[PDB]
Amino acid sequence: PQITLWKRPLVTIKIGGQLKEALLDTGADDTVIEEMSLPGRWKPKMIGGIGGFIKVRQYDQIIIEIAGHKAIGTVLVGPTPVNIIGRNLLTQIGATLNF
Amino acid sequence: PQITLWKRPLVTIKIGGQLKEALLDTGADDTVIEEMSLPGRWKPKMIGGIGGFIKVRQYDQIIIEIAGHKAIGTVLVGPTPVNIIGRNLLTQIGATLNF
Ligand SMILES: CC(C)c1nc(CN(C)C(=O)N[C@H](C(=O)N[C@@H](Cc2ccccc2)C[C@H](O)[C@H](Cc2ccccc2)NC(=O)OCc2cncs2)C(C)C)cs1
Ligand SMILES: [Cl-]
Repeated sequence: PQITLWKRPLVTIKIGGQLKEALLDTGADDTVIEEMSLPGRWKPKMIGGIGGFIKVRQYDQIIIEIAGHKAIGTVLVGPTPVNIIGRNLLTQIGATLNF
Repeated sequence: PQITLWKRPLVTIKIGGQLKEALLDTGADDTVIEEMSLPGRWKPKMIGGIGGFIKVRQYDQIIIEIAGHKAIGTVLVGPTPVNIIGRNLLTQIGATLNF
């Protein structure tokens, strides 16, 4: 598919057995998902945006479907106002920016 | 070009006649450049992301070249951690996400 950028590039994702909306974000190294009770072990992390740092929980090897494309990798969970799919998962679904 | 996402999608920009590197950022509504001297009028603004808000100088109608492609639009100048080209200018250069 092709997604234009006139509005935020939001798609449906499936994570943890839940459907959510998330932003496809070429400017994010990592994937940051809103607070959710994912099972299993995690590691504390701090990540920085414009603005400063926030505390997140790093979960590894998390299965996630992005606009129908299955992916597996690290997901950072914490208090974000928007779910962000970053390059660690965008590469897995073969996404490019084109102009 | 087609830009893959294994690496950060950094490109060279020309702004105020100066070369800088900036990140092509589909998750950003706006374009935010590090503190610099820039010709043109400005007004104070705030912009936010992960970590909270920062104060910026909003410059409208600024001529900028992004990877060799011309855009003319709003540039926010302030203490951003990295130079970001957001959707307001990615749309001008005809960028899309594809997978
Ligand atoms: C729900 C509501 C609050 C929303 N507002 C918006 C519109 N807004 C404010 C933005 O787009 N704001 C932008 C932004 O930070 N966008 C963000 C998503 C977001 C939006 C709002 C609230 C929280 C997160 C998404 C952006 O790609 C930023 C860009 C960035 C890159 C490196 C260093 C600093 C910043 N990426 C990150 O936050 O993580 C970046 C990481 C740092 N180093 C490598 S990756 C820019 C202006 C910089 C979208 S959703
Ligand atoms: Cl939008």
